[PDB]
Amino acid sequence: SIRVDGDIILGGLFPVHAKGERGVPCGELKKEKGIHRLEAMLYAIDQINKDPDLLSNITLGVRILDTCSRDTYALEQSLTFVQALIPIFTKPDKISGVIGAAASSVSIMVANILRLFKIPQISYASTAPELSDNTRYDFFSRVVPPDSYQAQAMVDIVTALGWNYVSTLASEGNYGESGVEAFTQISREIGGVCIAQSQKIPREPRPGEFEKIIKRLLETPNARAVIMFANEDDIRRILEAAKKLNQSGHFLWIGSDSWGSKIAPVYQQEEIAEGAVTILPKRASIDGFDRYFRSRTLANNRRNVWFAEFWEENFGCKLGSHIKKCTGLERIARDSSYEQEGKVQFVIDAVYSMAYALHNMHKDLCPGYIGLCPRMSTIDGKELLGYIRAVNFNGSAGTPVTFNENGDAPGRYDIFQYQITNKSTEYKVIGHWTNQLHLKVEDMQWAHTHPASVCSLPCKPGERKKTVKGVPCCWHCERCEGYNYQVDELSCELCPLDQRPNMNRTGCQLIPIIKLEWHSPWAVVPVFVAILGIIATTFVIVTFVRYNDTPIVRASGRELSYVLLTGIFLCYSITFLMIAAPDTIICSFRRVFLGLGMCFSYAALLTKTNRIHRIFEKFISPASQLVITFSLISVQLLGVFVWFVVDPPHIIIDYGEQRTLDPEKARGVLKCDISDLSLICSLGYSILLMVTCTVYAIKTRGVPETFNEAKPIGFTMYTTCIIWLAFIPIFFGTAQSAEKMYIQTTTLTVSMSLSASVSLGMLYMPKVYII
Amino acid sequence: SIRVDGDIILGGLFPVHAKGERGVPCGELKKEKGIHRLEAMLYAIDQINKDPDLLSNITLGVRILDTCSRDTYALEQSLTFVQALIPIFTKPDKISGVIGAAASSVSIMVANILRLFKIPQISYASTAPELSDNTRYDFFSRVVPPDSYQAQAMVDIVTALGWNYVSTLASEGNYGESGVEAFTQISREIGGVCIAQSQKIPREPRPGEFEKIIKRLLETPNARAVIMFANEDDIRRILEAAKKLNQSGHFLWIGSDSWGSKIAPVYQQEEIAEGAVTILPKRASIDGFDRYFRSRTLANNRRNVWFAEFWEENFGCKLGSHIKKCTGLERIARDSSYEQEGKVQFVIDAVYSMAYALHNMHKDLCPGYIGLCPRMSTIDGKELLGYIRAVNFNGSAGTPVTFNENGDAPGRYDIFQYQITNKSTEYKVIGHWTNQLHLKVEDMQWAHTHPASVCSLPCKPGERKKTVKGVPCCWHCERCEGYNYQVDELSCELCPLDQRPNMNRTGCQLIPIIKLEWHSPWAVVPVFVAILGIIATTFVIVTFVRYNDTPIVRASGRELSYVLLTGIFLCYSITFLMIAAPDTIICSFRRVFLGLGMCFSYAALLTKTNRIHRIFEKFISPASQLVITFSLISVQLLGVFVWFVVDPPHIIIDYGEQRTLDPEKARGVLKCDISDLSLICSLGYSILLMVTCTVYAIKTRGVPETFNEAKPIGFTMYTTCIIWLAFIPIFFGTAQSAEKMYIQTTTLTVSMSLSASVSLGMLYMPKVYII
Repeated sequence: SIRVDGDIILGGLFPVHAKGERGVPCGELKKEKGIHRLEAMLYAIDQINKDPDLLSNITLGVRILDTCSRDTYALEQSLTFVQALIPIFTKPDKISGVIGAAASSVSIMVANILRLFKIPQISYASTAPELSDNTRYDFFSRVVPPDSYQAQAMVDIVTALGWNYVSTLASEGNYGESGVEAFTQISREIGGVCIAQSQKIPREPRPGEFEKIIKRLLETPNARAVIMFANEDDIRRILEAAKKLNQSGHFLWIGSDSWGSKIAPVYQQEEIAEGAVTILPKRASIDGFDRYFRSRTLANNRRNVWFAEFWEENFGCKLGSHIKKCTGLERIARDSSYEQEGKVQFVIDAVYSMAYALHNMHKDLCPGYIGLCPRMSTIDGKELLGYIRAVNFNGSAGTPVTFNENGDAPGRYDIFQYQITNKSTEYKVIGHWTNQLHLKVEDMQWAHTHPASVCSLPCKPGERKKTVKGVPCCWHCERCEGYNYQVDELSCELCPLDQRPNMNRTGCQLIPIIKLEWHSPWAVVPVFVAILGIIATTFVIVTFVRYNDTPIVRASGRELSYVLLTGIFLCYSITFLMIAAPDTIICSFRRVFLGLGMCFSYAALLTKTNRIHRIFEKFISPASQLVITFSLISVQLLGVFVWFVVDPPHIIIDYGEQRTLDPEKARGVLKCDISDLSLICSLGYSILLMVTCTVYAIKTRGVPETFNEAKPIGFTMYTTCIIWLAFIPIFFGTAQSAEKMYIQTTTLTVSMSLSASVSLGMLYMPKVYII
Repeated sequence: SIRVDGDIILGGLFPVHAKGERGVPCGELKKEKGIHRLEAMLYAIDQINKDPDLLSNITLGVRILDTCSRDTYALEQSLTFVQALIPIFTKPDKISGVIGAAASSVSIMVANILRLFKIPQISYASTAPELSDNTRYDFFSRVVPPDSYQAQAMVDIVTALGWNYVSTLASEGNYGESGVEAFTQISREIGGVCIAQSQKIPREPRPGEFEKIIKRLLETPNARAVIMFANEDDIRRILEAAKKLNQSGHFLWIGSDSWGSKIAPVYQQEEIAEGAVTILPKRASIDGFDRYFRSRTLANNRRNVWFAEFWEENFGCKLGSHIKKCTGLERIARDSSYEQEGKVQFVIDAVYSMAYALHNMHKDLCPGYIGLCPRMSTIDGKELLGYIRAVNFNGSAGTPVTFNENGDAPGRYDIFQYQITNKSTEYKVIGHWTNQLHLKVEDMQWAHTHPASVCSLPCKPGERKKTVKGVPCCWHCERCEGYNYQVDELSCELCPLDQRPNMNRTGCQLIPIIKLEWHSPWAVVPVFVAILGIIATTFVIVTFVRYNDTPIVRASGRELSYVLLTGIFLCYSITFLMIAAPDTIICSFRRVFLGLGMCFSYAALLTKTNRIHRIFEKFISPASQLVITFSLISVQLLGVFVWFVVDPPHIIIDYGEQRTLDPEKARGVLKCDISDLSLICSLGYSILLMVTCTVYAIKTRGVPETFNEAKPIGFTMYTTCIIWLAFIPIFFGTAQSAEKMYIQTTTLTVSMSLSASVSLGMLYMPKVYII
């Protein structure tokens, strides 16, 4: 032990020597982690005791103890610490603070025993995340960052690159499992870092297991980022197996606190090490400690009680091989070489933080007094912890020191990379991590531009993306072709009527509209027939007007021929008017004229038959004109006057009409959708007028002393009966998806024309060449 | 300290003295919990050291220490325990076991320090449930049951009575809160113990808060069981406030480990204490310890180092009031009184269990050797704990001692009750709890038969019970009256057709069936008319058969009167046949006869008119008979031969018919549901036969040299036309919910009868009185 005297004595623990399996500490004196830390703590104390404005007139002393890398051995030392609480007796000293427990195993139960006695310790090389809970180590603190502040950094550098799908290797131990658990715990918080697999390697791998794990990694090829937490030999063996397995250019390694910047894990694996995101703890070097340690001799340091063994093992001298007492008076380079240990910037920080806490304590309790105080003759653990956990200052290497509520210092890492460069090896810094992510993506080279490890490639408008369940990371796209529009990016809902989905990138384009018009394959026949019919009717009217006084006319034509000719003309007017496009007016007049024409014709013939029969068994010319012009015509004139068949133009626009399935093509109609029942009622009224004339022509089939006109009346009525009987089933041939406007319209117009021709051609059109 | 020497030395801790607020233990020496336990441990040790078959040749020694009811003070003693691990030096002794830490606060951190050094302790008066986890007190054990083994008992006695709804009071401390949390944790596991409220009282109640809490308990009146966890004064004040508030006979108190059997919590509250389920720890008394403690003097016990103070405070003597050296040589009853402390049966048990564990250890490691062993010269903590936690033996008062995996002894409680008995007070045992529930419900008296605290009273068939959400304890019942049947206890689904829910306890009773039958208010008219009609027709046929040769007959009747009379008879046959119940056959023949009758009549009249007209402008009698019997009758004979109107009997059973809402009453019909369109077609055919006869009667309205029969033919046809024109809207008066079988049937039968009478009464029925 090193019993330095002081007004405020604070102790320490260091890993000097090693675990002695023989029941006694086996002589090692590692002297890299043991000596370089006692000397650093004593250097820090000597510097603090020589600063006029750090602790003022107060001085410090240190009781240093030696943990032999074991826990149970450290227990007796920890007990020795608390000896002022329980015959030339020596008054024992009261410890106010312990700096030690470098190994994380010693830290745990040393923290237990010290928290049972209210002593705030500040560890320097204990990074296990399990010491970050104020329920079993409430008095613990650490200047070194915990291992759970690195995984978060990884997440950041995972996110800032763009990756959303990674693997997670994990060695068997306390380091790898805790690191991977921390990474998974931070994963769920923000998402977007979906982990595909989670492998697990044993401490002692049985022959032939590495290939199995690597092929397990080859389950999902889309996960090309491996976030490893393993040891040097594990990294080497994984990389060698990957190289042998001929699966290069497929993996993007993500380092940890164990890959660092060493060239040892890849000696022949330089080819299969391209890409590294290894995260290493920020380092530094203390010139003052070097100037102290290199200027010590065997008669300048009696404080240290293990310095003879260090003067022996550093020079081979055994005092009492070579029995050389002095040799390297300067131990810098005379014998062997000097290499300041890495974790020498965290014991000076602990000592300085304790001193700063004590100084802050002295400035508040009893200000205005130099030296020791009646309110400061016994330090309290709770107050000292409160002052420790509120320090902010710049220490060695200009690094701020601060603690959280638990007492965990913030992390400060650097990030490296590994890639070929003109057949060589080089770990350039590609950024750092000090409370945030700092990157140098311009100085990055994945020897591919920028690779990625995203689960699902971005989707494309036209095929709907659905997010899978359990992990919002792998969206599956499914095609929803059909009669439907994409309301939003994903959902493709029903596309409204009159709006037909198209073949463009996205759209619902208007359905083309069709309708029979003047020029058409099924349009020449009725217009040709109708023009020929009006030519014939004009020829007939020319014959009748060129000779009217002639007695051949006096058999008719007094008041009947005018009406009958008007009806025959209106029938051809119907023939021309049915087929025209029913935009606004064409379909309005349709029913009115359709009635009136054949009404004139058939009512005239009916009254002619009735009057010839009655005179055979009031034929005055104006009387006959009155009884013809208003017998059945007035009925339809009143029907037109109060619209029953002629509704206001429906113009039912046929967006649907025949609902064409698989709407790659469809049709729309501009028909005037007056119901077929209107055709039924008009036809029925006309046939009702026809029935009486046909019957009364049947009855007088043979009549003497009568003109030759009486028989053709019957012949025309018979022919019209036949043509209408043939017509009506063709009307009942509608309601077929084939042609709703090509069958019915041609049928009706041809029937009308043929009836007009029969009534004309066979009745009074002949026997005119004579006149 | 008491330094007894032995081969295996095991130490102890006891509550001697009390907490000294002055920074020095204030002299109390309670001597009930301090002295009676050192003497008990030393008695146990002396007995074990005098048993030839417990530890054989090995002997035991004890180092006793004094915790002054504090934790921090106990720390120095605990450190003193471990002194063989760290100038006339004395070799120190190695402790193999610690019995102590009676106070639950000392137990915690003493367990911490001892588990840091692998020493198995066995506590005896520490019941806090927080010491039952093998993650911070892995080396702890206790012979006294934990406080979490009582709540479960309560649950059992809550369940075995039948209660499913209780309140939960909880004092402010470690006892009440832990007990209530344990009760709630056991509550969710099995359910059926739904807790209504959870109150909370402060350590120092502000004036006027007790009434507030008691009225909070009066929120839900259905929760009449109060499971209390409080302190003596809290129980007293709650009961006094309840008494004052005039809310007696409404609460069923449930005690705890703090109500016991004391008469102090209810001095004037005897009236408002009726009912108690107080659970107290099973007790006992040790005669050997009494014989030891009462036989000690001031010169018989130098072992104890606090026995002078006990000889002083137990007798007032101050040595050096009254300066009396000896006084009560026997301290049993000479001065003051003796009362063995309650927790004296749990230190002897701890010592005996440790001794048994050591004995078991000596029987397995190196058997066949008497004394100490080279394999037993250093006890191991893990093995000793394994042997401690596997002991089974009968100790003092015949109580088995055994530990769980944690090291918690099973609980053994007794249960009391408190009720008036002839104006007195008495705590009879009503059962016990030793690993199960044992009750004496026959010896229970709630001074009500057996009360209950169930949330919802049991429901009743007819009104469906629905379980509320969050707690399956308070079922709400809702009435589902209507057209629905209870498939199971709760759900009342749709009751099937033809099956009408009833007013019985539960059922769906068949709907009554109705149909017009022979006797009915709307049935006398048609049968009366029809019988009178057949009487008239018989009179007429008598007239015609009594005189046939008479020339008055020779105007008709050659081949026409027979057919016409047959038709008139069949019309009245229809009149009788329509109203009969259409069970199997009645509706089958209905259409056939309905046709045939009026067919005969009207076809006969039609052929008569046609033949009289034709002879006025082939009247051979057999020729006329042939042209009448087959003119229109053969048509219906072929129609009957190939059934078109007469379908196979439908007999559509009218389960629904008019679907009567609010089915407290309804109707069912047995109608033969031949569609009305069959009536339409029969009527249409008959009218078609009628039309020609009516027209040809119209045409010959006036005919010379013809018999007087020619005009009544026309008159009857006119009257029948009128009656049918009046009839058809009455047919179109159907499809009304009022009367589907009372309107149409009477209408049809009366129309048939009137038509028959008109054709008969006005045509050939007159002009017969002459003949």
